[PDB]
Amino acid sequence: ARECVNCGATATPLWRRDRTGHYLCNACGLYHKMNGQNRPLTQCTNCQTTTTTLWRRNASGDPVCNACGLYFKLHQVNRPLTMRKDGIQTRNRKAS
DNA sequence: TTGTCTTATCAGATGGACTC
DNA sequence: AAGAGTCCATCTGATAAGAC
Ligand SMILES: [Zn+2]
Ligand SMILES: [Zn+2]
Ligand SMILES: [Zn+2]
Ligand SMILES: [Zn+2]
Ligand SMILES: [Zn+2]
Ligand SMILES: [Zn+2]
Repeated sequence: ARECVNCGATATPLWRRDRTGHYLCNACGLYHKMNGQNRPLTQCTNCQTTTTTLWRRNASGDPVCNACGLYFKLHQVNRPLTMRKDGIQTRNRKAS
């Protein structure tokens, strides 16, 4: 399971990375990027989903999932119901 | 195999809750 | 009581995986 190399936290609203590529929680990531030293120690309007790694907002200011949000940004039309994928997907993102 | 397309997952911006 | 400095969830934007 993904662990922050600084504090050891396994839960966080947004995983970030250091220069070498290793993982930091949101709090450790912002601190080290800001300061340059280690840190001391709801559903979608469109598709009605309740599971997403990143919530976004539509023009009116309502919450939409990552997929629905990024889709409208690229189509100027809401994400159709017939595109909704089952379960969760993950990707091996490389560093650099 | 090639390119297109969707959208995970990274990074930066913002703003409210906090401390000095 | 008013301001600047600090913290960090939550937002927007960039990059790019990986299925089609
Ligand atoms: Zn951490
Ligand atoms: Zn490292
Ligand atoms: Zn959605
Ligand atoms: Zn399309
Ligand atoms: Zn600010
Ligand atoms: Zn690829």
